[PDB]
Amino acid sequence: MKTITLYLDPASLPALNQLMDFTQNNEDKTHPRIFGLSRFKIPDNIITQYQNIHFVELKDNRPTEALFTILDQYPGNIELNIHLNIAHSVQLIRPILAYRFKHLDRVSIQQLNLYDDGSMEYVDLEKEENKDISAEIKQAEKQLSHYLLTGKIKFDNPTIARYVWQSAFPVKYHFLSTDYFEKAEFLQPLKEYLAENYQKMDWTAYQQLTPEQQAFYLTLVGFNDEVKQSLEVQQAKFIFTGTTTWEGNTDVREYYAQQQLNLLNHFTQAEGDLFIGDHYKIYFKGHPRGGEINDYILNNAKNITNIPANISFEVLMMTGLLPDKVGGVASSLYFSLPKEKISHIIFTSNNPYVKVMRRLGIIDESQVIFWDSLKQLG
Ligand SMILES: CC(=O)N[C@@H]1[C@@H](O)[C@@H](F)[C@@](OP(=O)(O)OC[C@H]2O[C@@H](n3ccc(N)nc3=O)[C@H](O)[C@@H]2O)(C(=O)O)O[C@H]1[C@H](O)[C@H](O)CO
Repeated sequence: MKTITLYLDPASLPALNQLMDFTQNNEDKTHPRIFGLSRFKIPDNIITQYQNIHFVELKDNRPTEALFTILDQYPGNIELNIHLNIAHSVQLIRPILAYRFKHLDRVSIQQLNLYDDGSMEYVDLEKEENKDISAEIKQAEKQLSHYLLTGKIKFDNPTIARYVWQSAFPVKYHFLSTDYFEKAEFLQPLKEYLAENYQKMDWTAYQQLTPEQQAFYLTLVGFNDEVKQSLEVQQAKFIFTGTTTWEGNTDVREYYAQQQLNLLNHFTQAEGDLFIGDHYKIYFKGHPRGGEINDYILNNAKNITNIPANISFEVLMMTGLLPDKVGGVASSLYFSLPKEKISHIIFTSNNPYVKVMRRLGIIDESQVIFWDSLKQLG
């Protein structure tokens, strides 16, 4: 009798897509919505415009028990419209399925919309190169049935399991690279299975919105006039892109900071192996979770312009503000960049990430550079 919409993501790229869906549907002010986005905070003056709007924390890649308190407020027949991170889909839906068990008479799942975490899904798929993919799919379907019927998780192939939701629900997949599913010949049985249930992430969606909706969207993603003006400068531009480590430990985080600064110097100094030229204006776009690694760059480099780390690179493409050249450590941002704009991509210290980028033609056949092979300058 009533639809409720849920938006869930611990990372960056699925949340960016989901905030576009919310913008497209923003005229309806009373439609029930539940936001679980770890990296995005919806501004207060947008929140006040809406009724039946809710928020939930994620812990260990799943909504917390606070979800159940929200759902208890809707005592009629309810249908759930769910948006999810692909790599983390099994854990993110876990508490939703548990609630459904308790209220079988009134709670149903209407549909799923799923979006890539990023490079993770592709590096993971590359590791499956030698397997019988057709057989893997049939087994994953069986094991998904057990999850839906019992509530217990056990998959022989956690990677392939991410792609079999259509056997239970109406679904739509949104991929960072549809080309990968064409070019990886071993994956043909998966492409065939998915049929009409997938599309590429649509980076032209912003252009189709009204002026009012475009402003609404830029507010959601943290884009502001000051950043816009810094990129409208009349000079050739280079953006240095940063990385992070999910290692908590001090020793590794400090090493990443040191090697990343040395890498910057190889682009910007005359004696550097990757010298771009004296005529470029230099920018820094740190990783959203770089933390102290980002601070090390700003503290120890000179003549560099910061772009706030929380702003997703892809927003620059949407707004038509891409620079001449882009360089740094391998990132998901490089998957949707025009090839003319790539300077050098460096890998961290046969490598599956290297293989993925080679298949897609993002890098060529020449020997790749790992950052521990670079001379310590100065
Ligand atoms: C293989 C693997 O594990 N890939 C994951 C990936 O699926 C995803 F979890 C993420 O993707 P990652 O490639 O870092 O980049 C994801 C998105 O973050 C924004 N971005 C990133 C870097 C930057 N300098 N400016 C930006 O704006 C862009 O919107 C981009 O599309 C992530 O944390 O979201 O982190 C990586 C790695 O764990 C990480 O790179 C550390 O090695």
